[PDB]
Amino acid sequence: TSPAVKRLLGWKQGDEEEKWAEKAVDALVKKLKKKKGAMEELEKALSSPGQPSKCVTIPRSLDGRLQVSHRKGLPHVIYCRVWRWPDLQSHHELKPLDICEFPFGSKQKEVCINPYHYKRVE
Amino acid sequence: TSPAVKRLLGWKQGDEEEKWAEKAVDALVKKLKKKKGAMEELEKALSSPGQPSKCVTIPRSLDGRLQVSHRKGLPHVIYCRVWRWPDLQSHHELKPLDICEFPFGSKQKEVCINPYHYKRVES
DNA sequence: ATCAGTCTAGACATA
DNA sequence: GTATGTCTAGACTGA
Ligand SMILES: [Zn+2]
Ligand SMILES: [Zn+2]
Repeated sequence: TSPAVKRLLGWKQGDEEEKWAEKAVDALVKKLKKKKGAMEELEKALSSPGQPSKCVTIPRSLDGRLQVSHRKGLPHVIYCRVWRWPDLQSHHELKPLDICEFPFGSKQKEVCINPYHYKRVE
Repeated sequence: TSPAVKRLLGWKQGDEEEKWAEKAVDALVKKLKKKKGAMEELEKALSSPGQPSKCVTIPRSLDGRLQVSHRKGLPHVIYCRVWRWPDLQSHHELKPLDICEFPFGSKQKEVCINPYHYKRVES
């Protein structure tokens, strides 16, 4: 991405979904800042994709959903759309990697939203 | 006044407050249908100001506030703004009538929202 | 501090 | 039917 192009893109407006994504990430960071080293870890997974990373997790809701700026979704599905598959459609398209200790189906107190602890399939 | 004048007014758009009030009324009416005859009573009070009326009440929140369509206010003040003094500013301007058994300050289970169970005072 | 505002988990309701 | 949305009391975050 080009210097002149980058500048013009600075003024570009975002689709409602791009703006909603900003809130969803902004919400997640708020959660992670409280825990020690969660941010650095989440940053690790996204920056170095090949190298394995430990889970980054948020508390699970009773039905498992998360609400961000009036919209309800599943945590792994939401954050996987942001960083890996923008067209991801449902939790059925996702399955966990064995590395993950807190997958969505886990039904544990916590749910991992590390996008690289899940694998997209049909 | 003229019937045409009313019809032209029917097409009037309403400011955000006028629309918010409609939502606030819808919220209460949704609550009151659950209770027996409360609707019939609330109309009695609004229809006959002279004739005294029994309390009409809604559940009390912990901080006492009520939220409607993202806006928080006190229940007696909200509904008093709708039907008696639209310029009411805070609960300091309101005091309860002796008739009311569920006034705002009472810290009871239910809160009377009957506008004719309160009196306005300059403060 | 009372006061006011924002955010969302849970409850409820419709599709 | 479960999936998807609506609404707000409570939590929380600042004067
Ligand atoms: Zn994980
Ligand atoms: Zn009363």
